[PDB]
Amino acid sequence: GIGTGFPFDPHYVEVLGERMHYVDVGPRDGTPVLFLHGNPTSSYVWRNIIPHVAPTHRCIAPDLIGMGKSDKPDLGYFFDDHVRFMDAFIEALGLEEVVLVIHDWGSALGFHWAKRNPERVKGIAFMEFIRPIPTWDEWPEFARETFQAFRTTDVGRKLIIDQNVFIEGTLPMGVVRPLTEVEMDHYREPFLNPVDREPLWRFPNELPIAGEPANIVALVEEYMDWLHQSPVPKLLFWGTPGVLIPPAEAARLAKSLPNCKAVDIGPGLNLLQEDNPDLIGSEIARWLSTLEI
Ligand SMILES: [Cl-]
Repeated sequence: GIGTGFPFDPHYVEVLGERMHYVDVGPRDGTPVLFLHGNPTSSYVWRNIIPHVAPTHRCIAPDLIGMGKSDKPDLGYFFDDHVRFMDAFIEALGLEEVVLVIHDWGSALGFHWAKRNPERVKGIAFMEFIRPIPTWDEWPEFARETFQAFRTTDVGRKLIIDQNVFIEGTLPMGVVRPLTEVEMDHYREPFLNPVDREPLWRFPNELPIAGEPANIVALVEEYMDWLHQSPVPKLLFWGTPGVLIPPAEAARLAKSLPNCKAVDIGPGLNLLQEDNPDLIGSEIARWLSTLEI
């Protein structure tokens, strides 16, 4: 079925004194497509979408600082930490104009960068992105208790850091189809050492849920407003029931956002890339052929 291997040559770039691993494939002459993963994934999540796009466009898929095959310094791994490291990563590869393909926390990165560099973003494909969740009722009920547990300095760290629940439990619960043992091992590899699991816990404590953290809420609201006011070509993927984006919200945004094409990928939760990579890749490639890049 959905291939579990990772047939990509490892690329490394030094960013603020640390090395960041990244996938780099495709032609070098045009505009490149930058793939940003989230929590608790790596560039491995893009492994079955990239081969659809590589024939025609450059694919760049970094592992976030502290995750995947990137270096893992002793940082707090707040959202701002990733913002600094991703700005410096984009400048280290001398990328001028890019097309964004962003998911989960990568979306919060991508969108934020796009707000600060409007002339440099030729297109944004996004899925299960970070939006402001006004109350806990807008969070899916089946996960509502668990993320509330995750957002505590005592119980949450025992779950995510000591017992590694975000990798062993939450991650498969974010995919409709079952993850194979090879896939689980690939996702487990960067966090075999518990001390390296700080990012797995800080991200859910950065989620803009119920107005906290206030700075993250403001930051996210700002680029959501910028998105509602930008003419950038937009491609939005959504699934049922979803996690961050329920179908109702996706439908709303499909009309409220300028130049927005929506694509229903079928059953999905949060890692839509794992439930229907074929459709996402084919749609991204066809969408890319319609841009002026
Ligand atoms: Cl999270």
